[PDB]
Amino acid sequence: MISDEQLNSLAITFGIVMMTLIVIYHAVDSTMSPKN
Repeated sequence: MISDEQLNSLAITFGIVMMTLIVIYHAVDSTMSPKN
């Protein structure tokens, strides 16, 4: 993250991959949340 760029197409790409590691980091670091 340097200048004006369209590279905010990472904050989707990366960010479904960060949303799976955060919600995973909540099962490891914090208390276990199961869905099913």
